[PDB]
Amino acid sequence: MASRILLNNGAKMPILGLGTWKSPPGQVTEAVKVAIDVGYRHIDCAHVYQNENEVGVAIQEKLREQVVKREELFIVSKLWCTYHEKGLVKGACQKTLSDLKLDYLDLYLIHWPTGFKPGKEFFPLDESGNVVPSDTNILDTWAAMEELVDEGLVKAIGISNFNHLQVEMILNKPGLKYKPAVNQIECHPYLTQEKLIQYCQSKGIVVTAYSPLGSPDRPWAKPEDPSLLEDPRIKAIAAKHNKTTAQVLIRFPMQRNLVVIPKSVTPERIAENFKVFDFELSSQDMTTLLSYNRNWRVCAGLSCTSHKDYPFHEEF
Ligand SMILES: NC(=O)c1ccc[n+]([C@@H]2O[C@H](COP(=O)([O-])OP(=O)(O)OC[C@H]3O[C@@H](n4cnc5c(N)ncnc54)[C@H](OP(=O)(O)O)[C@@H]3O)[C@@H](O)[C@H]2O)c1
Ligand SMILES: O=C(O)COc1cc(F)ccc1C(=O)NCc1cccc([N+](=O)[O-])c1
Repeated sequence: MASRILLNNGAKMPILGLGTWKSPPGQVTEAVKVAIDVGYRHIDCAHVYQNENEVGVAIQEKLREQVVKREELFIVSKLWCTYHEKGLVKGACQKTLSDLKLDYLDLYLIHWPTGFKPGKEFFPLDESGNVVPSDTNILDTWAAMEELVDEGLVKAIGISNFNHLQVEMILNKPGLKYKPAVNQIECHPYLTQEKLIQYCQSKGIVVTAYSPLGSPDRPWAKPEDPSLLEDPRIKAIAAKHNKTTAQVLIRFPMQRNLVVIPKSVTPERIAENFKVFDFELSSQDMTTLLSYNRNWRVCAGLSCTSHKDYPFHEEF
């Protein structure tokens, strides 16, 4: 298992990265420092996570310490929904760059296909509680992303939470200049994503799997929800391989040619989650894990289902 996957922009992306959604600002600097110290070279970020400044403190310290060189790091962020208009994209990217202490991103993603009204609120609401959409579509937002490549702000651009028809829309964009390098989507044994993964891979788009552990700290968790880390069937595969359940859950997408971005702020788990390059799941293990699909989403976006561009009506 090689550590990096070749993107369609010619750059290599580490297949294991550290997630940062929900990482508290007072803990994420140490989390990222530990991650870099134990071998991580890819950090997944976003402006909407409200902790990019603190992630950046860690990156800058490790660069200053010469633990790593900038060229060895692969830093990803995402354009939030209230910045889809063409005149806001550059400033949104530049705020992320400033916060992260960087002069370029390795990858910048459209975070969700849904554009929302610009303003201070990340979810602008009407008086009846619906999110207020923007009238800027995925194709004009894509053109604005392409400009960022041509200005040197980002090395690669991609998409996140795009369904296959939305991916196709960009691939079919009149005058398309750069194809999306990555589609970052939720993926784990309860949401196995066979259809969307094969489509993206067939087009040379690399898929990153988010919430690979089932996001046990998601703010809307309910006790009745299924739990990957506690599933006895997955625990049994882990025991057979003398690994933890989390390690199996991280290795699983790796063997599907996916990138995977488990989140932790716990030093011992950050280190544990990286020790996944020294064992192999069998084909039978892989097919068994795939069999657990139930189309269950951590990020279902139920408050966004009437948006012209809500992604999860379509089968995939
Ligand atoms: N593009 C998108 O729309 C989108 C959406 C969701 C997520 N993401 C990205 O994907 C990342 C990962 O997804 P996620 O944060 O939803 O959840 P996740 O990575 O599936 O799970 C994180 C949770 O698992 C715990 N954990 C981590 N390692 C563990 C281990 N070895 N044993 C037991 N528990 C462990 C963490 O606890 P501690 O931190 O307390 O250790 C935390 O509660 C995000 O942080 C974000 O970067 C992107
Ligand atoms: O979107 C993520 O990366 C994780 O989830 C969130 C993180 C945040 F910091 C804030 C909000 C979310 C969140 O609600 N994310 C879900 C979401 C957002 C936008 C649009 C949709 N949609 O289905 O169209 C869904």
